[PDB]
Amino acid sequence: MVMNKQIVLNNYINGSLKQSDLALRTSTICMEIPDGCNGAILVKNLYLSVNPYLILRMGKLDPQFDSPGSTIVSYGVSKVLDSTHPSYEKGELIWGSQAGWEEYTLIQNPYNLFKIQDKDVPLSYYVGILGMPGMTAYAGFFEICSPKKGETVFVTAAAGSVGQLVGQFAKMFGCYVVGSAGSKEKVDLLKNKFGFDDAFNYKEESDYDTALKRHFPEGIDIYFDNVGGKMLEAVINNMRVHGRIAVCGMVSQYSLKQPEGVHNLLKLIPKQIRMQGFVVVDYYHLYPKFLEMVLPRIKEGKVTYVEDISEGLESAPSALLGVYVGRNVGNQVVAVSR
Amino acid sequence: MVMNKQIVLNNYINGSLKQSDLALRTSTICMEIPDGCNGAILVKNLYLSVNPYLILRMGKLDPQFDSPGSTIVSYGVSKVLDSTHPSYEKGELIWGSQAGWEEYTLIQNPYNLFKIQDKDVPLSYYVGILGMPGMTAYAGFFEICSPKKGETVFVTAAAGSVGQLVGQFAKMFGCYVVGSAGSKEKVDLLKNKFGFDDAFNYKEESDYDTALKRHFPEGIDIYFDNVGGKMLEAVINNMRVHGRIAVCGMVSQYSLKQPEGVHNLLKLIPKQIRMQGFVVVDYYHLYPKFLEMVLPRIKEGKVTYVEDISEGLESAPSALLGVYVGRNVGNQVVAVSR
Repeated sequence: MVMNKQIVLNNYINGSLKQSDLALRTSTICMEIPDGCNGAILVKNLYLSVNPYLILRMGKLDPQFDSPGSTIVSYGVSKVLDSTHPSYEKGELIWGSQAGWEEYTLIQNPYNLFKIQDKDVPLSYYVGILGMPGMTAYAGFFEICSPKKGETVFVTAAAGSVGQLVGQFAKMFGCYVVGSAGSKEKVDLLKNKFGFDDAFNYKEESDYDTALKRHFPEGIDIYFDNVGGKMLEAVINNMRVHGRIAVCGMVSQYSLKQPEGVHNLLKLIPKQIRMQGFVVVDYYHLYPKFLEMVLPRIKEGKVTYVEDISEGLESAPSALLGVYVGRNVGNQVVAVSR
Repeated sequence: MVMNKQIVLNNYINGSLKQSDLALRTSTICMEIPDGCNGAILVKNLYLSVNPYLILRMGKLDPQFDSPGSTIVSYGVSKVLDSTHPSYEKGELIWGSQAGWEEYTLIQNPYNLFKIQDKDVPLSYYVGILGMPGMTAYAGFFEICSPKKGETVFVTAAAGSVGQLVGQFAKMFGCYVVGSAGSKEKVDLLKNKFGFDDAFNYKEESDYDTALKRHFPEGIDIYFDNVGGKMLEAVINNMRVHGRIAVCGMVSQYSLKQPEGVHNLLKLIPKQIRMQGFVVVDYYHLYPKFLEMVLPRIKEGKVTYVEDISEGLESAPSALLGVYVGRNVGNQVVAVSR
């Protein structure tokens, strides 16, 4: 009864991303739920997330796998238009992992949806800090890395949707932190905006190992991995005993086949390194204690966050190549309406 | 006052082990402790352990590092001859990580020594099951891997000093287990002697990935890593979600420089793999609950174990190349006296 513009994929992304791999279509959708369909909500999407984890969802690996004609689904903000789930009614705002890259989405069995409880916060922050990215940074740091007071912490891609929060949580926790991003603009931004104890550009130093003792003569305890590759090789060579590595992303391998090899895995034994891959969805029962912790540190100016707004559905393809090659800054968020 | 024959190293072992790297010397030692030396024991060694972890101690890496003229020290059985530590007196037997590759060792500050409590068990088993190897297999399985009832378990080098126990503990725990060794004799031995649900030879199959779904069509949950290398690459490709990898050794890299690379580290995120390196010394406060668990399962024939005795101090160099190239079977133990 109303037209719905979807954004679909066109092939598994092994490497060399092309904008032709995203087919923008126009479909129909009824503005209310069909008969015999209880426990479902029809929503109008608003803001969608564009974080590196979606490129991993296109891997062509074994479960939860996204990838070509199927419609793209990820996190987003959506207004309930009609509902057969008594937890929701018209006009209510929510955010969850069931938002399609479309104007109107029919969610047939919502599970991890969280109520907006809107207050005065910008609505895009339930896609950034108050959504999956902030929940990812929180879960990856305190739950995985078991941080102790006054330990060395290091964050890759600290300009991304997750890293800019890992460093802020870690210094406010009470730890030495260093960040790494891929542009002069980001480095001093990461230095001036977030209070990072230090930062640098990883392609300025053509030798990762030399640059990591330049900032960590005492070794490193905690590593939040968003890049992987041979940067992960350099970290292991500098880890203190009983160090821990929370692996959230491996962006260096999204670009090309035959990913870079890691050869110093032997070091995991003599310095007893714990390395754990993780995804945010397994740590959603801790979102309450996450939010009430972030609640005060917002309006006192204690923490901050920034985005890269790209209004409209059509752009999303151009905004996805922005995070794929690293041209984006902060959090890539696309607006479909309002 | 009595001659003491030491065995020392000659160079860091990056690769290509040569027996010339072990210099057999003859030194002197007083048969009693010198004056002004409280809290020390002088011991006569008996049986020494020769497990793959000692080759790692020769790495040339950063702490606890063994390596060339310095005398080799590892686990062993020793009789207290004289003592200034009131916890020990003459004639008492113990075992710990402070046994030198010599006939008589002067231990100046014993810490992790454990009393023999001898009973009737063979004295070599406080170097095998009742010593570091059994404590390593126990700590690496139940503490690191958090095994649940009826999960898929896989053990590399299941003929080694540790793997032959990991599989026995795991099936008696209540789990499906598969082993991997490097000789026809070992495979059927591993099959007939230990009740392994299956086993194979890793160099019989010239493609590790193909052989691992041949035995695990359901995936793998737990991997006890004693080899590393590209066998670890194949395991990660077959791990179930939330799988865990306890890394005890990486023997494939002891042989050659430029160790084999692991490229599928990306898989750690979508299936949430926990990989942890570990050493036994950090889990010695659980040796009591280890021993009282093994206590019954010994003389009922429920568990077994085998060695590769090589009597005398002089051999130890020839016995060390046996585990370096894999020619040994079971547990390599050298006897220096009795």
